[PDB]
Amino acid sequence: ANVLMIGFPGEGHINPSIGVMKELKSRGENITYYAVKEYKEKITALDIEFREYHDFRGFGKNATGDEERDFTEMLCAFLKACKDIATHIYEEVKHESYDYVIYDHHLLAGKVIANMLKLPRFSLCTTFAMNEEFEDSPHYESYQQLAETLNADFQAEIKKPFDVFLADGDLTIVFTSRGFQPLAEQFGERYVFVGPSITERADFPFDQIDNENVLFISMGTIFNNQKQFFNQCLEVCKDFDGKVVLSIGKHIKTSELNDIPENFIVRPYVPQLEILKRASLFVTHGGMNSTSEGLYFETPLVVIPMGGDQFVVADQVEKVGAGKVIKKEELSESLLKETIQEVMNNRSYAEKAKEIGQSLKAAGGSKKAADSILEAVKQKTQSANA
Amino acid sequence: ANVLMIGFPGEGHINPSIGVMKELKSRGENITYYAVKEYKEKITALDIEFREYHDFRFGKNATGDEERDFTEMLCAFLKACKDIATHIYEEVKHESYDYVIYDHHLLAGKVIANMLKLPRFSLCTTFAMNEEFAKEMMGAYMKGSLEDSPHYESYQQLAETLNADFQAEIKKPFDVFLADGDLTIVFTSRGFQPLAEQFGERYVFVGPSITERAGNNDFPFDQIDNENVLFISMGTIFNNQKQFFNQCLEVCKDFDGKVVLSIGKHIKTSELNDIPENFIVRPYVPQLEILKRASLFVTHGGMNSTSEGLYFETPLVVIPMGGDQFVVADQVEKVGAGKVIKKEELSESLLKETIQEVMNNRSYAEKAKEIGQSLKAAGGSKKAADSILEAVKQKTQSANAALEHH
Ligand SMILES: O=c1ccn([C@@H]2O[C@H](COP(=O)(O)OP(=O)(O)O)[C@@H](O)[C@H]2O)c(=O)[nH]1
Ligand SMILES: O=c1ccn([C@@H]2O[C@H](COP(=O)(O)OP(=O)(O)O)[C@@H](O)[C@H]2O)c(=O)[nH]1
Repeated sequence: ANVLMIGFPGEGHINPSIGVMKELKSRGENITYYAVKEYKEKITALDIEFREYHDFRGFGKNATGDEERDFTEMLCAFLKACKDIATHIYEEVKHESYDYVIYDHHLLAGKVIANMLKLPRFSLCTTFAMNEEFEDSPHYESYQQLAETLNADFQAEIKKPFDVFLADGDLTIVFTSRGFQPLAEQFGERYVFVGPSITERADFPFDQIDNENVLFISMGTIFNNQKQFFNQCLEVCKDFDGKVVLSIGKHIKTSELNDIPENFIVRPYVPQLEILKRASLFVTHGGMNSTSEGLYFETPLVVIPMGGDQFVVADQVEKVGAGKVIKKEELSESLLKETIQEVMNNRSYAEKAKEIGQSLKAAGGSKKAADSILEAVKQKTQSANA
Repeated sequence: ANVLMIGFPGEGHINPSIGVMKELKSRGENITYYAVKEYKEKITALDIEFREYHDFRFGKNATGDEERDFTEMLCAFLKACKDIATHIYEEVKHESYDYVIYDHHLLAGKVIANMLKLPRFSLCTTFAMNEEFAKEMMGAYMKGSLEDSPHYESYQQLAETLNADFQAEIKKPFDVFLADGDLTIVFTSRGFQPLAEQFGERYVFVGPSITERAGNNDFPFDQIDNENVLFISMGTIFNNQKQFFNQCLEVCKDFDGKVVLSIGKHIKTSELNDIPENFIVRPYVPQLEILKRASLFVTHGGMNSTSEGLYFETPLVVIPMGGDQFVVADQVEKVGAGKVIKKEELSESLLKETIQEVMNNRSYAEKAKEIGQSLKAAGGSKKAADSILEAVKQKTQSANAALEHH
């Protein structure tokens, strides 16, 4: 069948989609993937057609997490971006032949396009599953009028501001297991909890970490403007008996940091899945992808949440006993060292990380995702005839 | 397409806009240009429609010794932002515009844009300013705490009103004087810009905007055309400088060539000391035509004057008086294109010695040519129109496509 995929502008959204697109292609699907130019190479590597839409970020990069955020302003930028992307894509696809639509769950545009084409549609949810459980500013005026335009014309059914990034499809594919999800039992059969979507991705000196203990540190791809934290890591981990792989993001130069201790390997970006296979501990911001990848590879965590859903993922890691949280406000050299030591020392963390990892692996990954979608498309094509 | 342009009340804001408007008109844009009456004739000579707003200026006949308060300036601009947007919306509300262009330092241009819900582009006639840059400029004009500022509560009340009633979207004091559009056209090169790497692609660095201006032949060019020419100007604001003009008359009376001295529109040449026989003294000159012909420029370090002199590869002596002149003076000294005199060290002897050091000097001449090439290389008025027109294309195509879907 002919599939229209619309992604979200972030590496945490694109990465899990790759395994699903790979699986669908192998099972006969012919895929057109819309995304921002930044992530083009990740899609062209599957030999899938890439098409561009305008990158409405600019924020989504070089964040401290200390920034002034107007929820309602952010919502306006999102809703304006939705209208623009839906208008752009529909104009290109309106006379093309697609059997169904896949889209990133946080890009309302994808649901709008599926409504415009009147096709079956499937959302890919890279956060926890979210329902209602989980706005009177200088930008509030536009918000309400954007939402009205989208509701009237683009069948967006935006009731609450929370609806704006919770665009459920016919199924919502969730890249966790019911074993990790907060309030898992509130989510019905249309939430397919497949756990992590893990496959080979698009240099790293692996010979330097072969037969070394590995401690991995990364604040992900957005909240990585963390010079003070990276300098604290250097003092905390210099006596680690092994190698410390530190990902510092694509903005801070290594030379802007204090002198790098001889046991560190510092890079802007690392093959994170390959590092985690070798890692005995992961110091993470609690991004859902980084957290779920770490637990998938049975790595205990120290979570330093910066923003968005990281606070709810940090809370969940601590609740199930697979790691320990340090709030950014409580970060010191001493507490960071004591916390790293505790999570490596206390075998409880590694055992719980293994248990969650088994649950995440048992959920079936990109294969279960692609199988559920195809089965749902077979069933609509069948119940149609009936 | 139909363009609404909203200018800032100062010659340094109007002048670079001239080249952009000419480029857009010559690609068949129809432009309406709001400004103060003072600049009418610069705008009407483009054969675009000039329209008035009230001159709320403070911004003329200054010495640079006047103490100014940041919070006070905020409140001046917020009050005038409210008056200008009210007046302009009343006049344009029945008209059909495709997009807005406005001076980066006029919040009213952004207010009018989101009030017509149109795409918008800001023209930045200073260096590009991010929060860090904006805080050092604001810092110069703050004595104590925000709380204890006479105008603080007044700033908060104006800002509430402008958000509630003028969809002004002010979040930090900087929103009032740094009103980024969909793009921000900056009239400098990344080469001359401090912290250039910190500005993303929505900042379009076009260098200077240089074209023939209205009143361009008013001057006796025949008298300077084949002579060594020394040009002196303290710009259009910080030109209340009788004592400095007197020092120039003395210091340059032996100059082997012509001295063109612009004294501004407030001090009568009759109030100065005797004018030497090699001087042409005028309240205002066609400054681009003078710099074409100048061997040296003694400037206050205004962004436009400095960037216009460097464009024509003129080495500089810079005597910064206020505002962004200290940071443009530091940039001139950093690129080796001129020498700075601090106003506190200004003497007849130090003025003579500095002019003598820069005149004919290979080092300043080579460094002035090198930065002038950085400035000319950024693409000017033409690159400014290309970038704006591209953005209007996509926003128009998007709007009209959405209409067709409806
Ligand atoms: O050096 C790096 C840093 C990050 N990532 C990947 O980037 C994604 C980050 O997503 P996450 O949800 O953890 O956080 P975000 O960057 O969205 O905050 C994950 O798939 C990581 O494996 C990686 O491959 N290499
Ligand atoms: O006799 C004069 C004096 C000034 N200007 C123009 O006025 C502007 C002054 O701007 P600047 O940013 O240099 O200084 P300000 O006057 O804003 O301090 C520049 O475009 C000059 O070319 C001019 O044409 N003739």
